[PDB]
Amino acid sequence: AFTVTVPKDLYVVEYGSNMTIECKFPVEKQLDLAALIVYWEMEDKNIIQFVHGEEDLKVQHSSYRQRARLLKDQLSLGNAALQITDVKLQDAGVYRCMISYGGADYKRITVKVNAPYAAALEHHHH
Amino acid sequence: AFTVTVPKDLYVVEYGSNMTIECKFPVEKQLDLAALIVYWEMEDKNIIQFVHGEEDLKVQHSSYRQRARLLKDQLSLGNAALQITDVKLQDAGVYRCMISYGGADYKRITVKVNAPYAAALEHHH
Ligand SMILES: Cc1c(COc2cc(OCc3cccc(C#N)c3)c(CN3C[C@H](O)C[C@H]3C(=O)O)cc2Cl)cccc1-c1ccc2c(c1)OCCO2
Repeated sequence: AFTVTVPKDLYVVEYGSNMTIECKFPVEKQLDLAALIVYWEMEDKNIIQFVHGEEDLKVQHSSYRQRARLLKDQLSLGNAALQITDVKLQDAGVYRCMISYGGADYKRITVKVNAPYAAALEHHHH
Repeated sequence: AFTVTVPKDLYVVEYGSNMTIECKFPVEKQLDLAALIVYWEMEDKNIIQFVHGEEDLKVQHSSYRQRARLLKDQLSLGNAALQITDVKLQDAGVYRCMISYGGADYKRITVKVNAPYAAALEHHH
């Protein structure tokens, strides 16, 4: 069966830092981009949509616009890697990677965000 | 772009009753069963896994054994219908139909379960 695997299902990230979260998928001889679909979301909010060679970048939910991207070079290695920069408290939660490549699967990754009082206070109130 | 559609977003069902929840996907002329994958889940629990034209029996979550099935006849018409019998309070929540058919998409369906006090009390513990 087509299986997606996750080397780390838990990530601890410091507020303001950047993170790369990964989902692995099997690629046999060489990757066929045209047959690949990669989708990332966090709590029903679209983050990455890569379809048959192209990403619909602008559909990324507003909270992530200009903040997250898929490392395209990694796909040829069978690694769907999502990089999010300038991590916020709001970024904490359960991420899902949905992959279709001659079969389909998805996995969950949990992200925890540590933050100092100043950031926490802002998040708390605003 | 491949799109899955749900005519009905919300289902309100009575405890002990039956429900059929539907997700629609486009089938051009004749269904190519080999390319189709239909997956149904609620809160990460596997309900249905239709791959290769066949349901995966041992993969369904225990809470749904004998109560849930995909109506195979409907697939050819581009309808993935999940039929659940003997609805429980535990069945209330957000369902997801994930479909791969020469493209991929998913949709969410919300189910609310009405129940009498006795059933509710048992659920409450
Ligand atoms: C993801 C996807 C599916 C997933 O369909 C399956 C999921 C499966 O599990 C999901 C699962 C099960 C249990 C735990 C987790 C976690 N945490 C995840 C299995 C059970 N699986 C059998 C294998 O052994 C793996 C195994 C498992 O890992 O448990 C089999 C199938 Cl067919 C089906 C159809 C479409 C898409 C998809 C892909 C990309 C998309 C998209 C939809 O729409 C939007 C655009 O992009």
